[PDB]
Amino acid sequence: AATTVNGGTVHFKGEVVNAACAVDAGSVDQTVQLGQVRTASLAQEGATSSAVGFNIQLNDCDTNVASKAAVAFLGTAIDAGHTNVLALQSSAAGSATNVGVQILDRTGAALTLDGATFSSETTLNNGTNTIPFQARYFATGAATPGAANADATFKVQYQ
Amino acid sequence: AATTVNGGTVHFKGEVVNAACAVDAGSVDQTVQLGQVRTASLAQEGATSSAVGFNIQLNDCDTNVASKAAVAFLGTAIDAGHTNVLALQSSAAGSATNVGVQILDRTGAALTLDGATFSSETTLNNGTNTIPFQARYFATGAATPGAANADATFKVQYQ
Amino acid sequence: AATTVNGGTVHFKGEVVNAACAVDAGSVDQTVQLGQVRTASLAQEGATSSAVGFNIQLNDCDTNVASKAAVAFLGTAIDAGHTNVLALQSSAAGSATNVGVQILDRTGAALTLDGATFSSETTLNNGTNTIPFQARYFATGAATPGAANADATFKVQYQ
Amino acid sequence: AATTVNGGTVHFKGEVVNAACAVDAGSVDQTVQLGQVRTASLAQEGATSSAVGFNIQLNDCDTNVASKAAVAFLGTAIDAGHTNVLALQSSAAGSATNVGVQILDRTGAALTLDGATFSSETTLNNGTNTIPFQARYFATGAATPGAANADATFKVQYQ
Amino acid sequence: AATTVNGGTVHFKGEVVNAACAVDAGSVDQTVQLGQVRTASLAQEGATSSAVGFNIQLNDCDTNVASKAAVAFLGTAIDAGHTNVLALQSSAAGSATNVGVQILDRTGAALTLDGATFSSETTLNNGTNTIPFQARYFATGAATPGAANADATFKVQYQ
Amino acid sequence: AATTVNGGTVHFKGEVVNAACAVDAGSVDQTVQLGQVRTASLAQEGATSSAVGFNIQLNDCDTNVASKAAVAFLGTAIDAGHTNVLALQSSAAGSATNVGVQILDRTGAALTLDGATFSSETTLNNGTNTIPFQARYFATGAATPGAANADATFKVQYQ
Amino acid sequence: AATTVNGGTVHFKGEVVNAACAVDAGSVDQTVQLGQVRTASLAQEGATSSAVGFNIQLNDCDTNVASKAAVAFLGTAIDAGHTNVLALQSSAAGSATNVGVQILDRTGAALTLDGATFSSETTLNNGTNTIPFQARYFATGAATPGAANADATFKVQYQ
Amino acid sequence: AATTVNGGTVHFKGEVVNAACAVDAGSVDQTVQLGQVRTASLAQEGATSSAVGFNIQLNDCDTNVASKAAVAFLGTAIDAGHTNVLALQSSAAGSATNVGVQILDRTGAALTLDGATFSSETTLNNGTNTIPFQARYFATGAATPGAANADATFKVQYQ
Amino acid sequence: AATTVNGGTVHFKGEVVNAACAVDAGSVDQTVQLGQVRTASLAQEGATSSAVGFNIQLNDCDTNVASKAAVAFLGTAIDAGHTNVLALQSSAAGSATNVGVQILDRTGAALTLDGATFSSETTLNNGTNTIPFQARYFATGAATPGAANADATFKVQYQ
Amino acid sequence: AATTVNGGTVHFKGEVVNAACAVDAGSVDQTVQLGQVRTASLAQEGATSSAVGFNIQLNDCDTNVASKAAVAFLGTAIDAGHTNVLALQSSAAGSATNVGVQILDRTGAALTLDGATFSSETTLNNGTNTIPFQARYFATGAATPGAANADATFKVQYQ
Repeated sequence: AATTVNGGTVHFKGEVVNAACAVDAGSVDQTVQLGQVRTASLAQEGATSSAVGFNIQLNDCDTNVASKAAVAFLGTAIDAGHTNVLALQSSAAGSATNVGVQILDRTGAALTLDGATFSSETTLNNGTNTIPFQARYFATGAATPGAANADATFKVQYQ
Repeated sequence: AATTVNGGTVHFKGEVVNAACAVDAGSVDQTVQLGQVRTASLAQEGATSSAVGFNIQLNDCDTNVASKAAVAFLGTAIDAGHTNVLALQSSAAGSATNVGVQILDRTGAALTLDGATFSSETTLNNGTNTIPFQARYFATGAATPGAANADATFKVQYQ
Repeated sequence: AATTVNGGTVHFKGEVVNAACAVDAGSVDQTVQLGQVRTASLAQEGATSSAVGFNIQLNDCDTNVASKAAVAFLGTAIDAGHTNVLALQSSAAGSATNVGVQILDRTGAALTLDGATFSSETTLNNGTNTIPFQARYFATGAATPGAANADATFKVQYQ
Repeated sequence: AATTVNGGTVHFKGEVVNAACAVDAGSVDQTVQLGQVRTASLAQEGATSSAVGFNIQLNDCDTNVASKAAVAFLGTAIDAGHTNVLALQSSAAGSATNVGVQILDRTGAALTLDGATFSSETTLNNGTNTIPFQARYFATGAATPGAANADATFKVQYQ
Repeated sequence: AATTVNGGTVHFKGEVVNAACAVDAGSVDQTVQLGQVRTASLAQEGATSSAVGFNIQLNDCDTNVASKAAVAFLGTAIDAGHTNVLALQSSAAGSATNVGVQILDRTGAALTLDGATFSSETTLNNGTNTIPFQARYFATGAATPGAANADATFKVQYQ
Repeated sequence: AATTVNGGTVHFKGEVVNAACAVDAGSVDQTVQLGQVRTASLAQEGATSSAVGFNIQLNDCDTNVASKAAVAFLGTAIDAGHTNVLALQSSAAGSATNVGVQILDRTGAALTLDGATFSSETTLNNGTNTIPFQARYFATGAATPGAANADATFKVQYQ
Repeated sequence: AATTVNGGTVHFKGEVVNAACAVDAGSVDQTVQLGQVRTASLAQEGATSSAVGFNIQLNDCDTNVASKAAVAFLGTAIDAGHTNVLALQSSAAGSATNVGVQILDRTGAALTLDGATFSSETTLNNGTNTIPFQARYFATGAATPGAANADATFKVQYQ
Repeated sequence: AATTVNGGTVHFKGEVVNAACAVDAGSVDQTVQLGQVRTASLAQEGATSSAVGFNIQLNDCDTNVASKAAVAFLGTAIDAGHTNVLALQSSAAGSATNVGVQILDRTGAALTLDGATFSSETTLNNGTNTIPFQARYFATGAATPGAANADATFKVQYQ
Repeated sequence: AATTVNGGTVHFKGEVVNAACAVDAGSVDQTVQLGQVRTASLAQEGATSSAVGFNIQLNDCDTNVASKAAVAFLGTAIDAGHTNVLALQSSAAGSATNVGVQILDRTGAALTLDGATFSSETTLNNGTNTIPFQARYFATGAATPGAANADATFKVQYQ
Repeated sequence: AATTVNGGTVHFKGEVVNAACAVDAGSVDQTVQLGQVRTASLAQEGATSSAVGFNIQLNDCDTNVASKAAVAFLGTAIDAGHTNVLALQSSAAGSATNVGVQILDRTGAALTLDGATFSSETTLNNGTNTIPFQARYFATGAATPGAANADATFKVQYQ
């Protein structure tokens, strides 16, 4: 007849914020696939790859509370002279060298990765808003092959 | 020649059940991302957020053994007045207050988290079935900001 | 010489059914775009928007095995009083309230989303068949603006 | 007799808006095929390609609520000097350089891609309206070959 | 007063080429409807259907750069014995067997689908040029009924 | 010398049928423009518009296999009391209400849209045949203005 | 005996209007072939080609509801200084430069393409009415060769 | 004033290669929907299904470095007698038995899944190239119903 | 002023190897979720479950040092007659009986769990490599319900 | 009746601090898997492996008490000349020699391990903050193989 068995476990992740908007579930933790890049494209300091787009979706926006939103990213910089270039990290072996990841805001400029220098402000509408961003590779030398993964956290400022 | 090195470890997790179906490997321990919710949407007792879907997939179902499946959820309720509201838990500091997680079955009704009140039955077909569920935030008063993680186990009943 | 590099990954999804027909690859996981709807069109209980069509294609149909096909849909209903209205789900913030998605079969009637009430039967021919459906918005009260995404699974019955 | 098998999944996308018009399902997410452009046409700063037309269809318009509509586009600018030139993005390799995409409104003028500077207002009629736009390539230098894809979001202002 | 709502997304597709001509936007991604064909017309190896025409349009052609163009097609061949016959592909079920698609160039000869054997050259005029092609069904045996869809990419050589 | 560039893609669509005839390429996916209709000609239940013709062309007919052909249509009917009236569908907003599309066979009678009630048979000749049909608007009440688009698939029966 | 096969699809396009007339099916979406024009005919600002006539047909007109009809056209103007000259569009390469398309009403004057400046009113009669227009090329400088396609929408005002 | 809240995390994935081409971001990790297949089509050893196409896109190709590309696939074989048939894997219950996935290269031959046997070579152009492949189901016996998901990695060889 | 508090502890784990490759951080200690399995699928000696895939990723591979890699697994065998069946272990109570875990290499054969019988060799590319494996349940008799957790270590051999 | 048995013991670990933030429970005692590293990478003094990221999560932050946080790490340095290289420790036998673990702050610089030299200050927001760090291997000579585990203790400074 009726059979009951142990099923499993569910974990719920989320955050309550006091802010004019709320970040969408699909934007709080997202993966941006950059694909591959040739070393010939990163052969000296300052070379950059092509860009890949990624968005931060804000939901439930209330323009009476704030009309503008900006984003600031925080992560490990590749070195002291490249504070806007995000260092690679996956494993102790096999990462590309002399390459980092740059995050560009909607003005096309790379963002400083100190978690305190915000992107250019974007006017909000009520409800859903989408903040565009780009990610690319930046060479701090003659790039050598390997995995090129990186991580950053972001915070949103509402004015 | 052949150089051999120690490589690492693999842990296998699973369960053998005497039941008409088996829970899919992706459903036995899943994370549901709710995203953010504004405190302005949880400003008083009984206010609820928007919903996020999640599923429990059953595999290898044999309807000659059982024609219907139901799910019961078990977790720590927020208080004895709200038995269908899951208390938040991630750390001793920084969680939201006056907010819990509610799990709704396919009828849209919040489920009691006592591990014994089963959801509305769903008719099974042979092979794969997908039992739908929703999660949302439920305010037990005026919500304050903070992390809003929660956990629950579930069991499956077959009739 | 031959330069070999790591390329990437490919995931294959599919299913083997014992049935007179097989659901087409483009029908197993389809997105239906509804567009926007004005709140003024969903201003009170029972108001419905305009409809959007979507099809379920069946391939390799063998009418010697089954002459008819029907579809049942399973999803989270908006509440217990509206069992043919799909609840909205994208994120914990920013969804429309008092609105759900209704799925209509080829008779124009909304389908119960219990995964067991099958649509009106359609006569099959050998080879390809196209079962038509419509999706519309159903207002359960005075609708408020926001995102209006929803999901549902379906099963096919052959007679 | 009757055989029931697992079918698939349907995803519904849409939005409820409080506005004088609703954006048509075929305009909320559309692809504009620009075709090819020769580097000889984009050999210096300020060179532009030929234009390609695309529309934004507004449905169910209510001239009593608002009589004019305008569109503002938001995306990543190619650089601070060209705030009306959309930067290219598909992948980390193989995009054209020194080229971006310009969006022109019905007066022939390129729109600033800040999400805040709206196009020239267009008088609405009741029901269906079609806002015309053009897209073209803009060279910020001597263009090099590659994939020229770009994305932008848009918001509609009703007055 | 002005009410502003979130509109939608626009995706732009294109390519910058260093070539004498540029492929027209209507020709970079086109659908060729072949219609139906009877198995009676495809009843043994080497049987062919009637042909459907399709063109590739080249814009902005500068004969001072190249006076001739040719097209090579790349796709999956049906087997090793028919390298000029495109394999069918739509879905894991319901396709015709013993049939493929042949692409004839302007001389009536079926093209090899290796992406390296170019069609017979066509003389270019300045401006717009239209390269004719045909597609037909080719039977590798007694053909059986089913969907018959196929895909192929093409490249253009300028001489 | 030869400059080779990537050109684009071609998709081929078609079907192999085991039948006395084959539907023409221009008749498998056709758009019937009905034009405009005044609400004043659709002011009450049962009011019909003027008709527009459309044909389904059958090719390669062999009357030794079948002498007669008939067409059945399938779509979403406007309601359960109006099984011969096709429902409108383009977008969640902006469609006409209380109006549907009626398809008439060569006797001038409206066809049931269940995909199973075939039209009156038409005697075939060898080779090309042209089955005539009409489409008109049918008012199920007092029609309101808006878009009136609709969709139907058809099947052909040979006897 | 009887064999049934999948036939195809039919799309119905149309509109329900609350107006004194209804636009004919042959005029809602028509192509106007202008032919060719020599660059010698368009060698400086203000030069115009010869005219090509096109009509908008109004059916079922009810003179009791309205006696006059006028038309307004909407499209992308070539630039700010020529608001009555339609900018060209087919593709990113190979369009004529310094040329646009002008639309003249029955008084011979070019219409402003803002969707709001209506043509000269024409007295209606009951039943069918034909509203004459002309299209011509207008040079905004020394024309250069290339494709010269353009599109516009129109709305009809009844008084 | 300015309220700042914790936003979320972004994960960047990519790879720097010393190669003539770079694999496109949409091809490093792609899902191939095969759709359903009937057991009737897979009823004995050697029976195959219909094919689904998929591509591997190579970007920024430099034919002065390599004129040709080939692809090798690595995965778990179904058994020792079928090294070109990919074993199914999603979960410990509910997979189809006696079925695997075959990957065919552009010649129609199934590839050996040892990550060392390369597909037939394809001639490259500068810039974007699209290597075609197909996937299909292969029966090693009388296939039984169930889920049929499979995975393979691939490497690219340049010559 | 500056408040300083005791924060916590960080434990770093890793291994320096003299080898051609280095095992990836995500592959030195990974968990493999098998999901549930029914006793009905394990009702006699030699019955197996469906498989779940898992990979061992090798980083920073230098093919000049070694061209092939193989993996050997070591754990507790279920008994003397089944040296390729890993025994279950979690706790003194509640484990399934007559079931163990089987690890298959890329040829689909089950591996002997003695840390000395290596899987079939896989050809390496420079940089990142992914060795595929599968895990399934194996029945040594009529399986009984309970937890089914198992552990194995592995070594890598480079040739 | 009711059987009562001795169950077990629960140990509770935590800390009360007087500070603007509180360290998250998952950050007070965390393991960082570095993976393997080849000796060929650490072949002389000053060689470094690739990096692995680890975070210190601060909960419940109150920016009115302090707006900046910094971290200082304490552990046994490898020798007097390398005060920013953490000595390895797990057991009296089998550790790697000439290698240690380096901890890098968000500026990319290695942190001195005296417990008193704090990383670069990071601006906080209210609630949850995440301080990014990286860990890598550093060679103080020709590295030799063996286990490479290390432990460090950290303290947080709030200004």
